[PDB]
This record gives sequence, structure tokens and C-alpha cells, in this order.
Amino acid sequence: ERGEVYSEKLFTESERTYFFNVKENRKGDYFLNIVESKRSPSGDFERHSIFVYEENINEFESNLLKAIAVIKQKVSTGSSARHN
Amino acid sequence: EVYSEKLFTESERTYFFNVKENRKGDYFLNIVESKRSPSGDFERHSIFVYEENINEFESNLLKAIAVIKQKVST
Ligand SMILES: [Mg+2]
Repeated sequence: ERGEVYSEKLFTESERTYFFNVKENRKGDYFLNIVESKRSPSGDFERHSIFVYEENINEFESNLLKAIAVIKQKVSTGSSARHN
Repeated sequence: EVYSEKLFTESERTYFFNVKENRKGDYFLNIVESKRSPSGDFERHSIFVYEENINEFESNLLKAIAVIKQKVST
């Protein structure tokens, strides 16, 4: 697909499915498009879409990594330890 | 609300990076894009990611971002 540089889909075990897209504009600049597609209880599809331009990618990335770190800090890990 | 950071840009787009806690105590990420219309009204685009999907969401986001970062350094 012309104008579409990269596209990946992520299914989850929840009603949320994500798309990670890299598109090219008229000038040849790239931009990111993150889409969440949520299936409502009724069966309708809600699409939430965020755009990030080439110029703000670095800051977007470092801020994403900082927010995710807060969650990764919280989450319980793999640990003679016996689970279940 | 566990964490909240705002990213201003030199454009009509502002981003929010939020970490919230639900009833159960599970964390979730919320990425918000605030788009400023010429009139002065704000468009809010919001994405939620549950704790259990955070690793896969992050690695997929980083793979897409890397594609852009590789272009700009070429
Ligand atoms: Mg699913």
C-alpha cells in the first residue's frame, strides 16, 4: 500500500485490538498512527486514533517509556519459590 | 490517578500520558491526544491499555517508532 510504510495489528484477550501504523504524507514525512479498536458489549466497534508527527516522535517515545515504567514497577514478577 | 504527564508541542496537539488504578487495583495506561481547532475547541482522542497487555503494546509501539526514527537519521 502506497502511503503506508508499516502496519501491525495486536490482538489481546480483551475487547481491545490495536493497530500500529506508520504513514507517509505528501512530502515524504512519516507519522505514527496508534489505533485502539474496542468492541462494545452490543457488538459495535469504537475506534480511538492518535497521530504523532515526525517532529515530536522522540519526546512522545521517552514520555511513553516513562509512563509505562510506572506500570512495569507495579506489576508482580516470576519470584526455592513455588507459585500457584 | 497514579501518574500524569503532559507533553506540549509547538503544534495544535498536546499529549497526556496517564497511569490510573481501577477498582481491583490494576493499573492501566491512558494516552490522550488534545487537538486544538482554529475556533479554539479541543478534540480529545483517548487510548486505554490494561496492565496485562502493557509489554506487547510497548514493544509494538517501539517497533513502529523505530521505523520513523530510522528514516529521520537517513
Ligand atoms: Mg480479543
